[PDB]
Amino acid sequence: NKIVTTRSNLYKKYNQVYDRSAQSFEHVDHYLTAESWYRPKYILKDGKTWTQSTEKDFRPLLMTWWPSQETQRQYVNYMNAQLGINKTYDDTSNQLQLNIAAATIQAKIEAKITTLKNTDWLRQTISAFVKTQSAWNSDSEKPFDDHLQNGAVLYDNEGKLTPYANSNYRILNRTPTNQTGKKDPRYTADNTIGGYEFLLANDVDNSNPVVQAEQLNWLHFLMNFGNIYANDPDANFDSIRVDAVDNVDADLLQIAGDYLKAAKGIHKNDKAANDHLSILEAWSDNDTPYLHDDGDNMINMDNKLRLSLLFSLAKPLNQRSGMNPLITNSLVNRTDDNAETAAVPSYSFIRAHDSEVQDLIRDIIKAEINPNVVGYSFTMEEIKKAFEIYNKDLLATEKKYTHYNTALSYALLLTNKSSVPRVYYGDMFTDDGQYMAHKTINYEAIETLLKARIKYVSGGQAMRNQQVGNSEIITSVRYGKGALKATDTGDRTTRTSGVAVIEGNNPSLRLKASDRVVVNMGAAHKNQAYRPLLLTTDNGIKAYHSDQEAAGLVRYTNDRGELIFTAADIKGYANPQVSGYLGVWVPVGAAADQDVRVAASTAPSTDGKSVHQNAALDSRVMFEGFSNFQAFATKKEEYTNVVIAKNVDKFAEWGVTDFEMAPQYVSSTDGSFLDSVIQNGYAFTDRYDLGISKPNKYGTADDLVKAIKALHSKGIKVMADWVPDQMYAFPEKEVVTATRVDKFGKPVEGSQIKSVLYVADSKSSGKDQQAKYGGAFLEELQAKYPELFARKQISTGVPMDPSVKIKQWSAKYFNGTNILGRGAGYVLKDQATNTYFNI
Ligand SMILES: NC(=O)c1ccccc1NC(=O)c1cc2cc([N+](=O)[O-])ccc2s1
Ligand SMILES: [Ca+2]
Repeated sequence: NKIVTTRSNLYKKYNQVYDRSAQSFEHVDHYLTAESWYRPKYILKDGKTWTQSTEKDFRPLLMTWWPSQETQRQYVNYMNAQLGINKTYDDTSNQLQLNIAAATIQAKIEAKITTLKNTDWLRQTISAFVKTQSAWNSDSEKPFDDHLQNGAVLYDNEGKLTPYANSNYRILNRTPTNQTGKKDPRYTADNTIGGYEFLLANDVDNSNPVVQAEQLNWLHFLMNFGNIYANDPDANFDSIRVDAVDNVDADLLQIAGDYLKAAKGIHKNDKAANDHLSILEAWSDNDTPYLHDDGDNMINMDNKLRLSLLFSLAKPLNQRSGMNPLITNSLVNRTDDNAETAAVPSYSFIRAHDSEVQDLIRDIIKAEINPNVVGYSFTMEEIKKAFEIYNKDLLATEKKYTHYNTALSYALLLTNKSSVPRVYYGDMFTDDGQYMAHKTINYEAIETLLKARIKYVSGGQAMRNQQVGNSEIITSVRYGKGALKATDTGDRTTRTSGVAVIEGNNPSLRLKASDRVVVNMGAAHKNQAYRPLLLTTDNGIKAYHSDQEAAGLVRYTNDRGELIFTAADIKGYANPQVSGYLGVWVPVGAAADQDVRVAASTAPSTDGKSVHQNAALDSRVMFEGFSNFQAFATKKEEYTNVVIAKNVDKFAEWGVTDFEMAPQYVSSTDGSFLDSVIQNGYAFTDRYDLGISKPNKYGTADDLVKAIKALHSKGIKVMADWVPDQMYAFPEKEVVTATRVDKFGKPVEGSQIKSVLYVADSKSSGKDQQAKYGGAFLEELQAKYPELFARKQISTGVPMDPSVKIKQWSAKYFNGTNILGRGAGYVLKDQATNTYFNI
């Protein structure tokens, strides 16, 4: 427990600690660290004159004390090299010699403190020395593992030396697959446990009922952000994206779903459901059947269709698969999709802010810049270096790193039945640079598809796979509004709606002279003029924005309703936009204002599901409205949210019904991960700081409020990114009992970190937005919706615990943290007793 200095400093009556007070030491939970400073009784002012300590005369403990005589020697050699004392001390040095060396070092340290009138240089120098000792750096945290940040440490549930960090929970890996602690026997598509607990930074223990209640509190805050912050009911987020589903306790999915039902009534009818359409980012193939059984309170991605698009269209030519998966490899087999309501709702995409963007930057970095890059922990310089290669590759016909056939992918996504398409910002605008400043070469094609989707895309779907010539094509037909089956004759609006997409994925595609591609348009489209919407050209894609813009290319269906194409129409191409073939055709003569979308019904839902993949849901479009690699704004007019408010008419014109905004939390700046480098909003210290204490990357809190209001002014719903997995860069240190683990929480054998003291950054200020809003709504929520707090959650068997409000985050609310490079012995012991110092 408890004086420190004795037979290692021959100055001890002057250098010993001022008093036996805690305020004399820079401690962490009354423990001492290698970097701790303290107030001695006297300071050898200017290295000359012993003076009494001036209450603000703190000095490094390593100036006067050392854990071992080996460490004293290392310190002496290091500080000699730092202070211009050309004299090292070798393995045989005696204690007397080291003490006199340390006294000389102290004298010249105090001389330099007076000379520079600052002690910063000495903070830096002592830190740098400390990081040379294997017990105080990564060497004792090794071996590294496939954790994204090389390793993690799990806080012990019962630590006698740190009882304030104890917990009865920290139940790990309770993914949807593994929510009960055993693999769910219902779901067999993913043989694994369907995720893992430790992803990034400080891992929130979402098995803690108090933390669960605080996650509900935060969810309520986001869904009432307008009301709460700006006292404006038109500035609320309408929906959520559930982040990192496979790395958090799946109880949150019930908590969120219950809330959406209790507070917004999404289970009552489709109008309520589609007004708060919320999504998961859940990567396991079990998560979609799990979510369907849970009640379709949210929708997951169609990962199968995403993979089908990626490998059939986007991959390099020699790595490209056959085309038939595009029809059959997706939640919905689109061979003949004639259902009024699909079995399972989903959203579909080809790229996201992370998926197939930062992966490509990593590919580029590992291939031409830094082959040792760890996960996605890029440096800004690596990113800007990789972006020149990336941007040059985007424009090439032969691409080594970037996607082929973007427009073909979007032609399928934006005409497919039975899924909500999600358009990625970085496929219409550049992934880097200022928001909406520079269009991609595919902007025109994608915009044309969005507007044509509003005007033409409705009805049943038919997909066909035809072997022609040396290769293959696929056709995708939508029959038109009101025609679910090919035999439906339709009315006047059916006649002028529907669409045909013809695609190939092989630039060598050549049809035989005798080859015919017979595309059945449906019984509403006999003897009808059709005109192109999109056509592949030698250099790219020609888009047609009107019936007159295509006057000369009209063709006709026969009396059986079939368009027929020959080698004269279809062949392979190879240009920056197409590797294969794209043709999109629409019927001639749709009124300029034709709109085949349908609004959600208010009729009562009766199947026990909240979200239904019907024509009303199919009429929606999701827009992921940000890029990880957006440039930082240079002026207020370039702020993301300001631009969004100014350009909301464009999103209305594209049919965007759901704007998925970037997470709006003020980013941390530690740079320990991609998110902490480009500051997208996923690395944060304050869950409630939505540009309040300082602008986020996208503007001020007021800019956010105005962007939400502008989006609502067009009937567009807005989605908040709910990120309960982790938090970064806490400002206050804490001492925990910790064990080195893999990303599943399994202890690493032979690690010196095994039920030992470790210094984390895991306490928030207590003076931030969390301190203001934390738990502030739990009384309102329990009053309105008592059944939310009556539910016995699956992973824990007990309800949420709102009896405690989290005003300051602390290690007891976290599973653990990524390894911090502080070592296994950062907390100082008395060498004789082998006991940790506690003041
Ligand atoms: N870094 C993240 O955004 C993240 C977030 C939550 C959970 C895991 C994450 N990791 C991934 O992005 C992965 C993609 C895939 C894709 C598949 N699959 O297609 O089957 C399987 C495993 C992974 S992990
Ligand atoms: Ca986690």
